[PDB]
Amino acid sequence: ELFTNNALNLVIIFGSCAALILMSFWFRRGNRKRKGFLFHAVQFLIYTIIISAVGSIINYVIENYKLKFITPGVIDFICTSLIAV
Amino acid sequence: ELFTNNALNLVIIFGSCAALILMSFWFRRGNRKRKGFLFHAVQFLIYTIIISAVGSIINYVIENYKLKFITPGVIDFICTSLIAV
Repeated sequence: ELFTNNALNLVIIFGSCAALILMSFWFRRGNRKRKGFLFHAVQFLIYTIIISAVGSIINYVIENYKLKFITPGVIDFICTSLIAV
Repeated sequence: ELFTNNALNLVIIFGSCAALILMSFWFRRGNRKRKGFLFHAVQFLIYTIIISAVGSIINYVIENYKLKFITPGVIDFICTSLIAV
């Protein structure tokens, strides 16, 4: 249920909220409007974290609930493919 | 409880106290005020020890008590990331 999902989510929702806060800060680029090189790189890094969090979610969704026929191999492959892209 | 936590902590608290004593000694730099190069390096080393001690703690906190959803992989990854940083 909702309570079980929130409990098993752990700090994945916290990680997503932190990523959203980081994106909001990047909207002003921290202090003044300036982007380029490293400003992108760190963003890429945090993007990976989000995907990792998503992975955890798409784990616990299929762990406590019905296993279905998704398997973790294809989802981790998709995560790596998105990161590379 | 407090007694169980103190027992399972072992010498981790002792390691933290030794690290605090080393930091206090470094405040006077041993004998006279002088810092540079090696004075930092050894400090870095002891810093790692502290993190290791912290790891042990964040182990036994989630071992005897509720497992929760923290997992040891992310905490060791965070320890290594902090050491590298």
